[PDB]
Amino acid sequence: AIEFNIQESKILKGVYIITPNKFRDLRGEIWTAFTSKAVDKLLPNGLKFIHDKFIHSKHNVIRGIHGDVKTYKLATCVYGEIHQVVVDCRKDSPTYLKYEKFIINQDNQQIILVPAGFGNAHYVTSESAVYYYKCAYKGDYVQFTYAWNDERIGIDWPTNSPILSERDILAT
Amino acid sequence: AIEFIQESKILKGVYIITPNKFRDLRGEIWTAFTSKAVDKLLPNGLKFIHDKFIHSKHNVIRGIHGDVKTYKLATCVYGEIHQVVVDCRKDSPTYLKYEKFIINQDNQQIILVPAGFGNAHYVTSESAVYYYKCAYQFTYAWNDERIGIDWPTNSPILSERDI
Ligand SMILES: Nc1nc2c(ncn2[C@@H]2O[C@H](COP(=O)(O)OP(=O)(O)O[C@H]3O[C@H](CO)[C@@H](O)[C@H](O)[C@@H]3O)[C@@H](O)[C@H]2O)c(=O)[nH]1
Ligand SMILES: Nc1nc2c(ncn2[C@@H]2O[C@H](COP(=O)(O)OP(=O)(O)O)[C@@H](O)[C@H]2O)c(=O)[nH]1
Repeated sequence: AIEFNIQESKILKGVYIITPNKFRDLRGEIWTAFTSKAVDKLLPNGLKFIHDKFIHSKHNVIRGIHGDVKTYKLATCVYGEIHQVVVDCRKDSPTYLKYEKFIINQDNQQIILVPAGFGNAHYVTSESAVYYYKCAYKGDYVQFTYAWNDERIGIDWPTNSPILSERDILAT
Repeated sequence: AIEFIQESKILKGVYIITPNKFRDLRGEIWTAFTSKAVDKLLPNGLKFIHDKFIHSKHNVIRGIHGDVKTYKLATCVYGEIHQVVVDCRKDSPTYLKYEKFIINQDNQQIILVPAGFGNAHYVTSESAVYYYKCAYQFTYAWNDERIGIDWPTNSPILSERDI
């Protein structure tokens, strides 16, 4: 019943694309985004996802590009539609500053494992969207941000005028 | 800063967990769970291991479902629900008593539902996304007279055919 298609990315080594099964009917849908047994095994030895976060964002909002050298993330969209972007920011990688983009919605329920040393970002195409992500990292008690349109990455976003700040959304 | 926890004053074992949120006109950012803050509430090193979502249309009811082993952590991450917890431990002094919570983005209560409790929710908004975690069997009718839950409707969608 509860199953995962787990595929390594075709272009960015370390990135996994995880698609769950869903029970769908006219009342709605039921699905499992994560189990420890199926998904924590993808992390390095003895690391586990320990944090669950949600970002509810309006139409045309961008979040990112954010990352660091320690935090692994697991990300999807549980309401509406996003364009989810992962950027390889490991300077020694053969795919350094290359990216992969995923259009995630209820009919394309990809869940992206974003490794340490990758930038993370998403853009909301629907009226609003709820972003869901899990976090895993060593060391609890104690980092890079790239501009959404950084020319060196050259991300093909579905807009040229996204909302980046509170002051931007007053205009719309 | 990421912050959270109150024990229910009617059902022993039930916790009501409210996170803080950063809010602005673009929307909301918040943490529903950390292992350190929330897994400590479970017995004997048990941990939440499962994450599930239920997207349901307006007027749908789910429940009342439970068992004697599964602990749950439940909230609503889009829209609005009425979340209900029912003590179904036969030896409990509050057996078949319930507690109800109206959960939406301005009232982001996250309910820890212990083993031996029935779980249910009803969707008041156009649609809702229910989020719950599981750590690890009975089903009661939504309108069971012995429980007597004050639901905000008398004609909920209970099956596909009801649509
Ligand atoms: N309560 C709570 N607050 C949080 C959480 N996560 C982040 N915050 C708080 O929410 C505020 C905004 O968070 P971010 O927007 O993630 O901060 P940032 O990474 O510095 O913002 C950068 O990216 C934005 C686009 O995503 C840019 O618009 C901005 O200029 C900057 O480059 C910060 O004050 C941060 O402390 C959480 O889980 N819970
Ligand atoms: N693929 C998948 N199916 C599930 C999951 N949870 C429950 N189901 C199935 O969805 C169907 C409906 O579940 P049920 O509890 O009977 O309905 P409800 O009372 O309306 O939630 C059943 O046939 C279950 O086996 C899940 O996490 N993933």
